[PDB]
Amino acid sequence: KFMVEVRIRLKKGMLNPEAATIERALALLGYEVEDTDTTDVITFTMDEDSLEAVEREVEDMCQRLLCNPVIHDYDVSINEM
Amino acid sequence: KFMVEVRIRLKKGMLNPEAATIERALALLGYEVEDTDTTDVITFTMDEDSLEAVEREVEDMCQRLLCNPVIHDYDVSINEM
Repeated sequence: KFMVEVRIRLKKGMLNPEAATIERALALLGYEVEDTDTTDVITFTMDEDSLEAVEREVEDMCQRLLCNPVIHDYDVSINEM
Repeated sequence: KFMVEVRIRLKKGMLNPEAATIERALALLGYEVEDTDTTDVITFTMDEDSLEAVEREVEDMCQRLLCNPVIHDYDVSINEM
């Protein structure tokens, strides 16, 4: 019924070990790239009675499982199938 | 009080995207390595009344949060501080 997509990205100012690791590795391989960042996208279908219930529920999953709002900025898009 | 360490590794036969990614990258950089694997270790202190409670609790955390026993083999070591 509902196609959900959650995008998770560390807030500005927050250290990104992977981003820093990739950037340095690239520099060493001879590639000059700046402002390297990483986003994690979780997609998944869900059955519900309404778009409203999916919203409050997905929001719950993000708060207690998918990410740490303290350090992560997240996006949630719900597309009805 | 208790120093806990949880080691998590995919069961034999299970695809390891990272392990496969690292191995191929290395081969390309000129390094011939075989049987590449990865282990995730989570360590953390915890206050308790007993070593027994920590054991049943840590076991719970692994079952519903730290890993997927279906595809992961895990180790749990508890050292009293």
